[PDB]
Amino acid sequence: GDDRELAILATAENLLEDRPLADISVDDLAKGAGISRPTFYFYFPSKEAVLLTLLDRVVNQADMALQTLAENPADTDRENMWRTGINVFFETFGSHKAVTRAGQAARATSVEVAELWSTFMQKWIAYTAAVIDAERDRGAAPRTLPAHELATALNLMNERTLFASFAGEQPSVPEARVLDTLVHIWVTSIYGE
Amino acid sequence: GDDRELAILATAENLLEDRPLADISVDDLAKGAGISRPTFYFYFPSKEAVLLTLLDRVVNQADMALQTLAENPADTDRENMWRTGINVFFETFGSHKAVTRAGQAARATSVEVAELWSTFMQKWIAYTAAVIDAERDRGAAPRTLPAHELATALNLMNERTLFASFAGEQPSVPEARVLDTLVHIWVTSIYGE
Ligand SMILES: CC1CCN(C(=O)NC2CCCCCC2)CC1
Ligand SMILES: CC1CCN(C(=O)NC2CCCCCC2)CC1
Repeated sequence: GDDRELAILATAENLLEDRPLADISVDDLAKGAGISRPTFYFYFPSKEAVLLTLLDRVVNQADMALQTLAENPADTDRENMWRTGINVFFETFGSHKAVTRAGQAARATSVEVAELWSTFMQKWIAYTAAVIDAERDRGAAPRTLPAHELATALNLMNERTLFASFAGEQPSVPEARVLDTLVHIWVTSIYGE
Repeated sequence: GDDRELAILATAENLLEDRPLADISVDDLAKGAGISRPTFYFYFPSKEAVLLTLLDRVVNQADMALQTLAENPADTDRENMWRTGINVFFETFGSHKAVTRAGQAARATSVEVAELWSTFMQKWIAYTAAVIDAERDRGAAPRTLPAHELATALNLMNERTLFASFAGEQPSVPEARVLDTLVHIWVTSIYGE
């Protein structure tokens, strides 16, 4: 049942490594999952809905990992604290590059994908701003920019920079340098005056 | 001649304030420019080519303004130097929000738009890295990250942050706060250790 569903999702993620969603058919997804086309339509209204589900899965996986970290602080300095946090997104999305790539593109096209992305970005920015505020309250960070505005720009930076790196865009930061690059900018901008 | 061309471009930019390129027809562009459909096809192969030209115009306008600034340094501190530079992009793209919005979306869709964007981003990143290197050479900035990598991430930040603000995305930095926010992050990340 949800085995067929998981087979459909696994096929879609596998096929998206080779080509865009536009060049993948329902017949392609049905074939890979070992089901018929009408049986596919039982589980999903469209190939677009398959992608929405795959992205939902990835975004929630990142979110849950961040929640785990938030409840279980590593015992480090401020630089390492932010690095471990950014690393949740680097590893999670980085482990699902085809879904990430297809899901970012689908924002143009799909109100549900746009809203999914928007919902979680708002949550991650709010969490970021809450940590910056805590750092200021404890006297570890100076009161410079509005924390929510700073958080917004830094999150958008990470979105654009991580995804360009993963896609091998020209220009992009090399994937093996993107974590150090982002951590530098986060730490200097959050702690600097 | 190039009056009809300019009328076509002016119509397209006007129409793009109201709706996406998908909901604009060649017949729409011909009508607004006071020409027939075949006369349109004389000047442009497609509505897509009209957008490519409008974006080319905007991107070159920004580039030329930056070149002017590069030849004519304002006499200020380092914060103001970067602010004036970022402001070229804020004002130029900000004066053409519909073209910016449509042109960013067309990257998914159009190899020529993707390459145009890529070419100029590479140029602006190289210029950014050259200024950071000059600042380090003069002893004004510390030798932290690889300057080209730092430049890349900061440029990508500006791309994503400016365009989210202009489009009124959720989330976004308010347009009236985006310049201060970006300048802060640029200055702290370039001069901070
Ligand atoms: C404590 C924070 C939470 C937010 N962080 C992020 O990297 N968020 C971004 C990840 C890139 C992909 C899009 C989402 C924004 C840093 C750690
Ligand atoms: C001396 C630098 C040159 C580059 N700068 C930029 O803002 N570039 C970005 C502008 C946003 C739109 C996309 C292009 C990247 C800062 C000033």
